[PDB]
Amino acid sequence: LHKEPATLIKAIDGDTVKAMYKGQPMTFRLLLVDTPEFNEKYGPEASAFTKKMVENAKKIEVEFDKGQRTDKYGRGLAYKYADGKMVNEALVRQGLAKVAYVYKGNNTHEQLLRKAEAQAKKEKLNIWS
Ligand SMILES: Cc1cn([C@H]2C[C@H](OP(=O)(O)O)[C@@H](COP(=O)(O)O)O2)c(=O)[nH]c1=O
Ligand SMILES: [Ca+2]
Repeated sequence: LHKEPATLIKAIDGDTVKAMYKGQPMTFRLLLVDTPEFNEKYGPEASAFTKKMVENAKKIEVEFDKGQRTDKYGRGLAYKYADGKMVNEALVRQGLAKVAYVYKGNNTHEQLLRKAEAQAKKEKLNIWS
């Protein structure tokens, strides 16, 4: 996979971030994760975690997988990186997202994220507490 440039527009919630990509605004939905909705337990905590990560970064990048790049809502499906650190993985490692929506052909980083989830679960963090 390849990292491409994006510029933060707005963090939306734990797993969606609006960013300028090839000069157009796109809402990105993070691949292979599911954060709680803001109205749900750990929802505000996930939202804040992603918000801090992307806002504090000198740069953000998006990395598409091999399969679908857009979902049925027109959201970009990507791995998002904040100064080279993957947001998707960080959320899972902190127990603020479950590995989820793992579709064949768009699951390059599944094992990375499963390993993170196992570690979060062992530490009883957040959703696993
Ligand atoms: C992460 C992801 C979500 N989606 C779709 C499936 C779900 O459809 P449904 O809306 O019908 O439940 C929805 C979940 O996104 P959210 O967790 O943001 O609600 O987004 C994909 O199609 N591909 C993806 O890779
Ligand atoms: Ca969600």
